[PDB]
Amino acid sequence: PELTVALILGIFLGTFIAFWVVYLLRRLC
Amino acid sequence: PELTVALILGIFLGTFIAFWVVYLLRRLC
Ligand SMILES: CCCCCCCC/C=C/CCCCCCCC(=O)OC[C@@H](O)CO
Repeated sequence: PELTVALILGIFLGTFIAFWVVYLLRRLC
Repeated sequence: PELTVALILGIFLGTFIAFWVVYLLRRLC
């Protein structure tokens, strides 16, 4: 199903972006 | 369009799961 793979890809991206943002906070700020 | 919403929904859901993983790994480890 296309709606499920779209959600799973978002969940993976959302989890990565959250850790990526904190990484930017520790290194840039 | 429904795929974009499902993607964005997963992204914001992923940001919650990231802090949920840190919570469980603090308890587990
Ligand atoms: C087409 C239907 C698709 C259904 C998909 C359902 C996915 C359900 C998602 C489950 C993940 C729930 C994550 C829930 C995360 C809640 C926030 C949390 O745990 O914060 C931790 C802090 O309080 C620690 O101090």
